Amino acid sequence: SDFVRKLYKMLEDPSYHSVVRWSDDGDSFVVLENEKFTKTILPKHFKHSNFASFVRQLNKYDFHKVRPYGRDAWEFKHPEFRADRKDNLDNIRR
Amino acid sequence: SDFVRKLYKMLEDPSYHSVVRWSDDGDSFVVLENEKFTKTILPKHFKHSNFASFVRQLNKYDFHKVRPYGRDAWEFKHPEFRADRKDNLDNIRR
DNA sequence: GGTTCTAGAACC
DNA sequence: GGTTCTAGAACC
Repeated sequence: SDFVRKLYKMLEDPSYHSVVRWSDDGDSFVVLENEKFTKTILPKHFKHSNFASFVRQLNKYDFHKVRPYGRDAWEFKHPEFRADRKDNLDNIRR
Repeated sequence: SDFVRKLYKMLEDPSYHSVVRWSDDGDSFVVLENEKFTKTILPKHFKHSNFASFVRQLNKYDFHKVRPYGRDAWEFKHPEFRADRKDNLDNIRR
């Protein structure tokens, strides 16, 4: 899955650690500081700089938001998207 | 309509001119610089600091986005929401 | 009603 | 398929 690969690789990079990273556990990820993520990182990895479209893709492939870390921190979770479970990436789709 | 009133009054204020204002015509409005609008102005007038919820309300009361001004500029339009047509505000609902 | 999360539909 | 606009549903 193209999206999941790009998502994982985005999280594989410590350059972004401050604004996008894995949750301490490693079973969810956090996006925080929408200024720099939306305007700088989204367009690096994707074809837009629009957070709502990033969110849509996450719901499209069966991520859910978690109901923190920073102030404007968004946390999403898929049961099969984890820091160590790197093989399960084509095992996530819709 | 509570939303429309608050929307109009938000646009009635030149403090915000740089980040939220009427379109030159006066028949649509522009929101631009999501940093300052979302984090500073949304919470002044509404019960959140979440742009997507602002967008939802606009679609709920029959505003549409226009397909510019700045870079991350969002423009919305209702036929009956205009700078001079201030009386038509309860004539907008859903 | 307003806010939040998720999804439909349509265009690219 | 991905992106964009709009809307459904549910909780507050």
